[PDB]
Amino acid sequence: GSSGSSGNVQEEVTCPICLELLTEPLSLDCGHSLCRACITVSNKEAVTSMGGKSSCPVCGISYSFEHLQANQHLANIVE
Ligand SMILES: [Zn+2]
Ligand SMILES: [Zn+2]
Repeated sequence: GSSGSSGNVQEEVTCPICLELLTEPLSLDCGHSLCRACITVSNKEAVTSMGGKSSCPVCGISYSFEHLQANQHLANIVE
């Protein structure tokens, strides 16, 4: 019937990789939410070559799952 009401929200909480709905993603270091599957990797066939760290397919920024819980008190100024 009417348009414009109950429809004013702009949020980017959708896995840009698989292009699906997010139920409980994991905010990366750079600031991106992805699925638990798209991130975690089971099938590892990296033999001839080394390396094995979930990268950021959204933009591409080497991050880690430790820096988040590395510092709690001593925080650096950003602004
Ligand atoms: Zn996904
Ligand atoms: Zn990112």
